[PDB]
Amino acid sequence: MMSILVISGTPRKNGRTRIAASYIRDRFHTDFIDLSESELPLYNGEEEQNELPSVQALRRQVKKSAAVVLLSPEYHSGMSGALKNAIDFLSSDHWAYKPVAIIAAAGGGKGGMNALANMRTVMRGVYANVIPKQLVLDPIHIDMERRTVSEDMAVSLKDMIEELNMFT
Amino acid sequence: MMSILVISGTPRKNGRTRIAASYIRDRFHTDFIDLSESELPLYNGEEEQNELPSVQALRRQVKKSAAVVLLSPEYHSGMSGALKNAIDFLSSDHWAYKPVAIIAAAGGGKGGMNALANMRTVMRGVYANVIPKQLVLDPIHIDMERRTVSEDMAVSLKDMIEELNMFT
Amino acid sequence: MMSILVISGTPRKNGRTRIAASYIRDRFHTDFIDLSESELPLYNGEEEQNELPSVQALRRQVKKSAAVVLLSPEYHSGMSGALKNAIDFLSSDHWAYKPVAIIAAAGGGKGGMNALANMRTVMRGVYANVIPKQLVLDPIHIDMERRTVSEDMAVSLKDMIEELNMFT
Amino acid sequence: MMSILVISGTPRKNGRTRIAASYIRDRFHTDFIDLSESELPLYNGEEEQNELPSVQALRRQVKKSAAVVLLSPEYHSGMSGALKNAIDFLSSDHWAYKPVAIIAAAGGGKGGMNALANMRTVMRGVYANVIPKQLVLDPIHIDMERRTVSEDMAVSLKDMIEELNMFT
Ligand SMILES: Cc1cc2nc3c(=O)[nH]c(=O)nc-3n(C[C@H](O)[C@H](O)[C@H](O)COP(=O)(O)O)c2cc1C
Ligand SMILES: Cc1cc2nc3c(=O)[nH]c(=O)nc-3n(C[C@H](O)[C@H](O)[C@H](O)COP(=O)(O)O)c2cc1C
Ligand SMILES: Cc1cc2nc3c(=O)[nH]c(=O)nc-3n(C[C@H](O)[C@H](O)[C@H](O)COP(=O)(O)O)c2cc1C
Ligand SMILES: Cc1cc2nc3c(=O)[nH]c(=O)nc-3n(C[C@H](O)[C@H](O)[C@H](O)COP(=O)(O)O)c2cc1C
Repeated sequence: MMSILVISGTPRKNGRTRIAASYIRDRFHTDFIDLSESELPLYNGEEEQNELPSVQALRRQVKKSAAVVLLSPEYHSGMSGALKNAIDFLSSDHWAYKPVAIIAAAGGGKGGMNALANMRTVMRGVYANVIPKQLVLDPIHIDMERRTVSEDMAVSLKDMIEELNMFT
Repeated sequence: MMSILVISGTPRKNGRTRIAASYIRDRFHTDFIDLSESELPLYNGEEEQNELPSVQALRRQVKKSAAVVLLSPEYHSGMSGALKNAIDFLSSDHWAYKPVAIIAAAGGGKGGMNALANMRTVMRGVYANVIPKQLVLDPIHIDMERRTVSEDMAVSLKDMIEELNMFT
Repeated sequence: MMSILVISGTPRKNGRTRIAASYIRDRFHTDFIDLSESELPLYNGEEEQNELPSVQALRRQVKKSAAVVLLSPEYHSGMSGALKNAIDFLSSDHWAYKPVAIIAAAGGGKGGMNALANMRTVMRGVYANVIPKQLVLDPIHIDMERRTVSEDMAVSLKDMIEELNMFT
Repeated sequence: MMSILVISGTPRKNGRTRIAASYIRDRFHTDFIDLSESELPLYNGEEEQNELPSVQALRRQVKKSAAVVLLSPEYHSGMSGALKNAIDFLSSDHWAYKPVAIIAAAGGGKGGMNALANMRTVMRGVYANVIPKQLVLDPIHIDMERRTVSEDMAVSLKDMIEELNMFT
């Protein structure tokens, strides 16, 4: 399913979001953008950034994807600045009508729902079609030592991919 | 009023948000953070970033301020990635109970309200006290040639500063 | 297109939302729920309400519809209490995967976007598929004397119905 | 503390929100509005509603309060229609600058955060000052048999009242 693009929105190379994103990439054989090892600079509006290979690659990969799984940690009740910075390079030219499944990684408790709301609002702002199924990944869902997701989360992610494909 | 800190959240050196932010800085004699000329890197969670002068300065300036005017452009129905990246370096240690006035710069029409909602949610996430008065700056409110705000917007900004001081 | 259900969420019989909703009903030959002339009581959780004809009709009409146009005025930065009360009688049994187009009627200026966000969040909460195209109807878009919508709004509504049908 | 007004926003007489709201009323000796036993009709915009005793009482009680604890269940990712209906009778005349603490009652899991966001947005829409401290009451926090809150929730509510008083 290389027509699906998984975007790992944590900038932390050891972040939980990246464990979940890499799991999805390998389980469903997707394309991948990893914001913990990206050469993207901070967007600054200057024309020269349009010529940067990292920016050109981001735009090309997002535009070509048939569907996106968008993962972000919840940092201070919003998506990560790293993910929002990447989105600021993009527009409805890359996203319009694209099916998108959103996942937030949180710290437990009630966390993650504010990031999901922020992601849904921004995705609608680029005219994406965010599917109803959304997920919060808590620490209980991530095995740090084995670098994978829990059994129940794996079932949930399969259901999410099935719904994403239905909207594609 | 150097106890007020104005944060210009656009990364664009010629951005409208920066014209409004600089106006407030000069009119009310505030401290200033300009995310269009910052050395802040993308937050990456690594311990080494705690030693960076740009990060130390951001934390020191926010923590010491008695109140903040937080300005951001609305990019894709959210605050800028540049501003969110800066906030990701911070915590309730720098923001708790601080009075904050939020301003979004938009393109006209209905724009700006989604950025304001995102800013209010993230600010509450660091335990700031966002005051009720909020503003959207549209192109009609910004004189690009004279690099200042319109007469009606200047009145609105004075009312905002007065309310911010009341909550301080 | 009686498979489309238009829900007029204003409780005001002379409200602008109802002018727009009735326009859509007549232009596209839809089903109709009018919350300005409904016998629905306030939801109170009591079992007896499940037997009320108004509640049974609301549930039957929503469940059978292939798609919904959901209109609400923005009252205090949210959808109307009348519309939310009606939704409180419903569940994912009536809404799951249903394509929904949301419209907010506002007072001009920046109004309407908070109602749209509230509507999108609640609709996702019942598992509906809210389409990307959303509209705010301002007073300039409503002819009170002729009880219809402006020419530009009529074009926008046709585009909205076309997109809604695509997602159906 | 009769200058504090507690608003129980569930319409269900046996609802968990009402157990928490009644606990606060009795513990802190507050004024009380109970939307499970209210004579308020659905707001309909007609002038005659301004003369109804229930509407006059709601407006008088809210306006006179020095601070409000606003409780609502989360119904479909928003505040209850009953509470929103009551707010639709009100305006900034009753709420402007009033300190407000928001509490959502949820079903467990991740629930409650969408109601809190909706409540914060609507309260800002009437110019209230919603304090940073917010709470979600889950079933674990409510003793149905004893009709009171758990020990840890009682501590949290005392901290909330202390913060509300600070903003008053
Ligand atoms: C700056 C920062 C802010 C955070 N804010 C939140 C938050 O608002 N809510 C939450 O549930 N977790 C929050 N967390 C914890 C993350 O959810 C947690 O680290 C999770 O593993 C996702 O981040 P990661 O993918 O980088 O590991 C925050 C973490 C950091 C470093
Ligand atoms: C990537 C990008 C996204 C934008 N998204 C929005 C938007 O969602 N809503 C809006 O009203 N304006 C949007 N704008 C326009 C800005 O509001 C406008 O440029 C304004 O001047 C603020 O940006 P600035 O301070 O960088 O100039 C966007 C601009 C850019 C470059
Ligand atoms: C109680 C009340 C609250 C309102 N709040 C808002 C608001 O927050 N934002 C806005 O743009 N208009 C607001 N309005 C104005 C409505 O948007 C306007 O009346 C519009 O016509 C939709 O309402 P209607 O369909 O009942 O006419 C409010 C009107 C009332 C009566
Ligand atoms: C129509 C309806 C919708 C509900 N929606 C949600 C929801 O979106 N999220 C949630 O956590 N709980 C939801 N609940 C469960 C309530 O949170 C739970 O009943 C809680 O006790 C608060 O309601 P109460 O005060 O009326 O008892 C819903 C309950 C009903 C009856």
